[PDB]
Amino acid sequence: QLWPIRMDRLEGQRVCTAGGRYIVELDTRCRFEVAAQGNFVKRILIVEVDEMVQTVYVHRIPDRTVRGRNGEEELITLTNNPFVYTSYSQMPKEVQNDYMRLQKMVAVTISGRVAKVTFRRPSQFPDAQAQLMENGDLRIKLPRSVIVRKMDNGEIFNCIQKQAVSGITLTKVNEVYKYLIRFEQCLNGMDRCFPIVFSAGTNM
Amino acid sequence: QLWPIRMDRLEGQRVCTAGGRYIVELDTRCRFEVAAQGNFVKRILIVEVDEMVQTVYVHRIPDRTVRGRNGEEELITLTNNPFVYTSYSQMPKEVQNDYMRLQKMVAVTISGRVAKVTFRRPSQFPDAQAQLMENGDLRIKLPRSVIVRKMDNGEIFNCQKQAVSGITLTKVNEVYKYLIRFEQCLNGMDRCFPIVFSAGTNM
Ligand SMILES: [Mg+2]
Ligand SMILES: [Mg+2]
Ligand SMILES: [Mg+2]
Repeated sequence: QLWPIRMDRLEGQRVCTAGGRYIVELDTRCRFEVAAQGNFVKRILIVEVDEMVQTVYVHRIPDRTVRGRNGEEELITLTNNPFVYTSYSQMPKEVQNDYMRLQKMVAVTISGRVAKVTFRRPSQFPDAQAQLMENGDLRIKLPRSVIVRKMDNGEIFNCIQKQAVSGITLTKVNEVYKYLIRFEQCLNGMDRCFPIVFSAGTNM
Repeated sequence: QLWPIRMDRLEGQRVCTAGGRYIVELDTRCRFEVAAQGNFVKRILIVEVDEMVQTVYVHRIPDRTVRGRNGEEELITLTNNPFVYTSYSQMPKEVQNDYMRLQKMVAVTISGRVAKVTFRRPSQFPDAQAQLMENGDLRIKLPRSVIVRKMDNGEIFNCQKQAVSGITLTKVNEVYKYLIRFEQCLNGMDRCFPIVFSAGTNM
């Protein structure tokens, strides 16, 4: 789902690219300080979620007023007259593009770095730990190598971009992936936890 | 539920009392070598479960031929003509009594010693580990003391015996709820235990 943006367990998280700065301020608020041509900030997107309703604040900054900032630097001061959007289609396409860049950075890149469930010594690999990331990706930490299963396209490759391999181990990744997805979706039936580290089976 | 007897994760568990020897041979088979007057074995119950069907074999051993054996000793050889029961009501009351003694020993005493879910550093006690036992009992291992919540009567006590409460009694029930909801939630697992875990934000 593209709306609202999911920021659960993603607080404190930042990313800096050539396109600007992406900051998840709270589990209910993230930010996109868009860097423009000439490295000045002309637009700041604020995305805030109250339970199930989401508000997107689009601040417009006059040119040559504020420069694109690096990661741990202070948040740029916001304007007092931002455009306000309460639903996706209300946003114009030119603003919608900047919104896509932010939610992608949060749901794909950032969520891919954050471990949600980690399983130590599965019966599938009693010699390592299997990590299911926030974006659904599976990461199996081996000595000096990582077996990666991408949630988006189902691809499988071993790493040090990297690649690749397959054969016998590729069959092995799917049950632990299924186990953990089964563990997560089942643990998604938890009452209104994550992140979790566990061991199961033997011995033990 | 008294039938069938639940023996999951209880293989290997044995108990020796004055009433006889109680042995869980497999997760689908348990055993009660009943001690008789004169410390001889006159009756052996075998309880076996195939998925959901349970068969109870009641062996009758002639008096004064075989003595009650101690723990980890060889299983007494069975007879070739045991009474066979496929349901609870089929059993006569004297066999039913011996059956109750076995299922109690397995579901209460033995199950109370086996940890099923253990949670390290819950937010309610980030300094200990909480264990949910097979019989539903909660055991919280503290430094030099154990907080016990009995599943049957809801009683709460520390550690001889001895009992406490007041402040701290409030702390035990949510973790119990947390773990029971964790257990019952993990009961929706596909066709795991036992499990040790840490959760949240101390890690
Ligand atoms: Mg370990
Ligand atoms: Mg620890
Ligand atoms: Mg501990």
